[PDB]
Amino acid sequence: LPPRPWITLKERDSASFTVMCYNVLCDKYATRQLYGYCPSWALNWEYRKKGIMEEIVNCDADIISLQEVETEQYFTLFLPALKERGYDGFFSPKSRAKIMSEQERKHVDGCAIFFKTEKFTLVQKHTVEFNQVAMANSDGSEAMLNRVMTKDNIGVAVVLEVHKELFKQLLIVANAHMHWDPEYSDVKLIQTMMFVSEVKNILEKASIPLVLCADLNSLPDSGVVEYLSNGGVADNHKDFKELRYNECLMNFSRITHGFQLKSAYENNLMPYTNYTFDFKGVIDYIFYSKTHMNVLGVLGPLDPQWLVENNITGCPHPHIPSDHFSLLTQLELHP
Ligand SMILES: Nc1ccn([C@@H]2O[C@H](COP(=O)(O)O)[C@@H](O)[C@H]2O)c(=O)n1
Repeated sequence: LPPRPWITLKERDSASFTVMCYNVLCDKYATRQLYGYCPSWALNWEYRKKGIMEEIVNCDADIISLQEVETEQYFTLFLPALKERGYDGFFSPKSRAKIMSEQERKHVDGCAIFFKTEKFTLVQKHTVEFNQVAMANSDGSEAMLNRVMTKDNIGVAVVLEVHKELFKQLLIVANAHMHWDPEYSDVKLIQTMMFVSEVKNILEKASIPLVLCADLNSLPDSGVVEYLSNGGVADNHKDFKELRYNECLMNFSRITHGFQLKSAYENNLMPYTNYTFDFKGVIDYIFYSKTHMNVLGVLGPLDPQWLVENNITGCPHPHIPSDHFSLLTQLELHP
């Protein structure tokens, strides 16, 4: 497996730091039924976690956003190992409000944000529960209650002090993992607007640059990517499927947001971020405040001719420990 190439897009000169975004594929979902093309010994977590930790250590990012972090693995694998690489972290599982056994609680996955303490100091941490926010804004929309409220997905966000020696400067890093089902573009879009409007509220109770990492489960042509990329979306966008023109959506505000985000990866520089037999596409993203930061570089994709040479039609694989590829970008923050 050849190393992935680092790409220089723009020359330095402010502070520069790297951000990784990575869905590690949790053990619960790494099954023969979903990934029958991958041998069971290569799906097993005691094997796969080595490649996952290797990928994270090699990327060596100043800030790390992970999805599908299982609760117990956060406390016994990721955080203890990354603490030795100079990180602290913030984790939150999905499904905190759901009743379940002690054993099941250990295996619920969530989102984690790690940051190197020599460069950042955590000032606030927050968990955004999409089901609670949907429920609180569901008046007059059966679809909000039936379709959006019933999905357990979350995002997390931290407010960080960017240390002066990298140049009281603050940055917000947000990390979310949206509902997956392709028949539910309305849920994905509403979850995205809910997350962005709740992050905006985090600002006020604290303008400030944003780095938004997420497994959006949304292709680049989607309503969520347009919403994140153009600062808003019409309320009658087709991804709402009806109720398009519903008034409850304006609570998250045409529905607009004041951020001015661009994607760190822009022109299918990676042709996909999720790579399985049945589905290949870009559904993972790193967005940043374009009026505050430049992109100085990104980590290019795994050489596709190698995947071709080795007849690899889906991941994970004995030498690729997730069905997602990591995203890694170096940003340059300007006061
Ligand atoms: N537009 C989209 C986005 C995701 N998906 C499905 O969701 C899967 C991704 O799941 P996760 O991102 O939650 O791991 C894909 O492999 C695919 O089966 C889809 O079928 N259509």
